[PDB]
Amino acid sequence: SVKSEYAEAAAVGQEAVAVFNTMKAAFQNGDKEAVAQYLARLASLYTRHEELLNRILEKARREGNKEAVTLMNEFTATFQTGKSIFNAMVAAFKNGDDDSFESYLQALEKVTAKGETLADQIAKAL
Ligand SMILES: NS(=O)(=O)c1ccccc1F
Repeated sequence: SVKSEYAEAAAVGQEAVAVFNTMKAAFQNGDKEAVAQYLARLASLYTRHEELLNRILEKARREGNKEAVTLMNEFTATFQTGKSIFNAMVAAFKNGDDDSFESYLQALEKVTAKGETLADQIAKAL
């Protein structure tokens, strides 16, 4: 069901949370080789999550589930904010700009924490 597809998407999201926190520890410790690998892993995870969320939204649309569509439109918009900040973080790593990297890292945490009440709302709506 669309609900079980959302649970699969939620787990992929939690995997990115786990890798992100590991990455943050590596950055603080100066282990740039580790950071590079974690950023690659995160890119692949976010790409997967993005695709799953799109399939969930498209299915809710085909089902006529208006409330779930509303919530998923809001959630996918916030996802794109996180993606843009993530991409900027990757660029800051490439460029050696640790000040920008720290900034983007905190921003991405706050955007992610904010979007969590909506994430739980969607589960209940599908
Ligand atoms: N989980 S999020 O903040 O919407 C997000 C989406 C895509 C990339 C990085 C991110 F942080």
